[PDB]
Amino acid sequence: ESPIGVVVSSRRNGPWAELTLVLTPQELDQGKRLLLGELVRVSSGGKDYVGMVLDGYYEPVGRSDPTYTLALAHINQVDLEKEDPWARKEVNFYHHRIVLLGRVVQGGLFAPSTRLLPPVVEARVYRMTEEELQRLLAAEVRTSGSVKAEGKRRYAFGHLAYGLEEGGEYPEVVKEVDPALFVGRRTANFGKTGFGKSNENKVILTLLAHAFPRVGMLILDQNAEYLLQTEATTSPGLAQAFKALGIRGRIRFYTAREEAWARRLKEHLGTEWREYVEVLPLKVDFYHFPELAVALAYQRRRLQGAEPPQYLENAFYNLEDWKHIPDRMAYVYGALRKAGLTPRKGLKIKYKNENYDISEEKSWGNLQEAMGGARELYSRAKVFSFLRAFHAPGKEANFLETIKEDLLGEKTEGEGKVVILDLPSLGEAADFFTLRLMDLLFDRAVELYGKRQANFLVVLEEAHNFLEDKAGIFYRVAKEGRKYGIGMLYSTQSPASIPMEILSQTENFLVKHLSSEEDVKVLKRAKAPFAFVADFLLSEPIIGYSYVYFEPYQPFVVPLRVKLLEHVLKSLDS
Amino acid sequence: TSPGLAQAFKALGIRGRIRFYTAREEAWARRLKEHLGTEWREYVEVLPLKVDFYHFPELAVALAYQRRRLQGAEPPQYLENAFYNLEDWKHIPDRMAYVYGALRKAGLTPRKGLKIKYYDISEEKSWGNLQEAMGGARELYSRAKVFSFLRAFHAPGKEANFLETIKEDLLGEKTEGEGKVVILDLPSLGEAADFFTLRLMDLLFDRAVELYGKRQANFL
Repeated sequence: ESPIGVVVSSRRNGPWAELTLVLTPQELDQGKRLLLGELVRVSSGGKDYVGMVLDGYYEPVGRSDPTYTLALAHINQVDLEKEDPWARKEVNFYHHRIVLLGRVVQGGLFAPSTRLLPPVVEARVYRMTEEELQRLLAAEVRTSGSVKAEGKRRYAFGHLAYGLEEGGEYPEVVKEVDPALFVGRRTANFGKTGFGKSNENKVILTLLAHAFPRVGMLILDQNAEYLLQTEATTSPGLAQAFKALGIRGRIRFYTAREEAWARRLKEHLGTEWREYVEVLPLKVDFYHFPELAVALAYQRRRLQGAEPPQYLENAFYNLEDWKHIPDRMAYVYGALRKAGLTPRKGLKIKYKNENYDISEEKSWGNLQEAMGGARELYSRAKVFSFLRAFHAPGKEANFLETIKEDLLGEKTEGEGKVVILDLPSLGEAADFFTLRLMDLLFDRAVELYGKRQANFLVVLEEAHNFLEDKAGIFYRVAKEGRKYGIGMLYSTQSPASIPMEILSQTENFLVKHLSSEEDVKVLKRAKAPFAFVADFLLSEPIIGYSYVYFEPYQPFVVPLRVKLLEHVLKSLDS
Repeated sequence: TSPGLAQAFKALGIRGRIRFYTAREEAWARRLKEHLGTEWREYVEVLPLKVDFYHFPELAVALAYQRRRLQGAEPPQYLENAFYNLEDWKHIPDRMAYVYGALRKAGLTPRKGLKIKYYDISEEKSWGNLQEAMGGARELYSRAKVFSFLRAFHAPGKEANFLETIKEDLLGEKTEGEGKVVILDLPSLGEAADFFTLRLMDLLFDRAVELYGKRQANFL
């Protein structure tokens, strides 16, 4: 409860007021130290400011020659500590630089920086207490002469830390977040791979699910990690978190490996797992949706020459007109049959005027021997072979329409829904289906304008593969979705890849260790407040250590140890 | 609770000056009554945002081109050619007729009295003869469904055309002075907002350049 050192100078460096602190032999021998990036209290003229330790260096004090003194002591085999403390009292000093971030005034308002520079004899520096740190992490920028809103519940997100140093961690100084920061806004989760991205995302999603039961989610699970704990870890997934929290009938899992996924769900959730997760297939019957097959074959890899076939191009548009003529539809159905898609039991065509049963081999042969644009598709039938991996006879489901109904239907208005798409099980059609579903959902959200908001969050992984194209649906959603109530939470591990237009418009930032100066430069260019920690980010690979910044009313970037999902679940049931 | 511009005009007693163009007139008129009272019609006029593509086919082609490359990539060769050379096509009636027929097949109702010189396309019988009677334009003719989505914001005539209505609101010979505050509800337009705004700005600038020497545009 005493000043740490003595203030010997102050000034205005650029946009910030700073001061110089000197730790003397008494403080140094009593084991008093300051950590880089530590927050301290500064008293000057009856007013308290928040200060941050930015620097530390050794300088002579008075008329002394520390190099000569120490070298002579070393040469003469003299121990300064036990012997001759008088020469040790004249070199044992240290210098620190402290920046004044602002002050906390009124009922928790933050007044940034300062227009008043403190005289040296007035200023004093104090170690901040736990209660002061708690009250400081809750301060926000606000309109002057107003009253804090207060109200809605807040949940612990992490606790303050200053690296891996002993004595630099404060388990009781937690940062509490209102989950409404995440609904309708943009969240960026940066950092290298394996440093806490999955845990952070799962904690955020669990908090949203617990606090806003009317907000849905569309998770594009590229790594297959948001439903159950993976074999290479033991951190629970969303299904286990919802089972612990008692939330029933909200998770719809779309996959093409339903048997395996149900096998795992049985063992991880017990015999009652049907009340927590609902498994649905990602396979369609192409005899019901020939347009889907045409679009898939048309939008394929196109190695080397990027020339879509002319016959496929013509079919893509005119297949809807062809559906009114059996003579033209028989060629499409025969093309699929010849490509190798097994039809239903009892599927019947009418080539000229007579009934043929393609389901039966002899009828198929009869029609084949019996055989305006539909003929070219039959001639080039093998182009549909790759579709077999996605074919399922007798389904008539259209998971695309099912998901659109789940997320934006009138009957399912409110009530929330967590739609998790197991993308890796779709093979090479995953990109096509993802783009088509996103454009469908955006169109429906635009349709609902003026009547209600979409009210769901898109969870996207490896966002640099989708946000780079400025003419794409995902860039369009990231840019305009706030007008229709659609949020986005994206993780990239490489900010330099994300366009600066998207970066400048993001609201929430969670940054972990980055090993690229380009990444750090883009981070500081987008957000100035991240300039105080850019040096730590480059040089300190710490796992589970994050820098958080939520806009627009957060004073400075906060370093946190993020809470584990196990602890969050264990504390949410009390 | 910061007052809007319509509420500020109500407070100041300014009447008959706000023209609000939108595609959700019902939804907006339900809020206007709630906030301005039962007399809200004295301060704001709500109008639709529909256009005619038989007079602005550049917008049709550009909107189709945008609608592609957003649901995938690689716009077709004919579409890319049209996007750039429709202006040159506008002076060859043979090529223009194919675009007009493409829109008609897509299913955009024209205005009665519209004819092409490949014919009364509006008339339900001459259309059959022309279609049976009938290059980049020829290729674009067959793929007529690329314009289907345009039916979302299509309307025949010139009184429906908000591009013309705003032009006379801000530069009308009769409406000289006295001011008019035109407000566009851009979000309700969805993906066509940028193209519509650019076209409207170009049209207004051209009209203002035409009017130089007689009167000033005089708007912000």
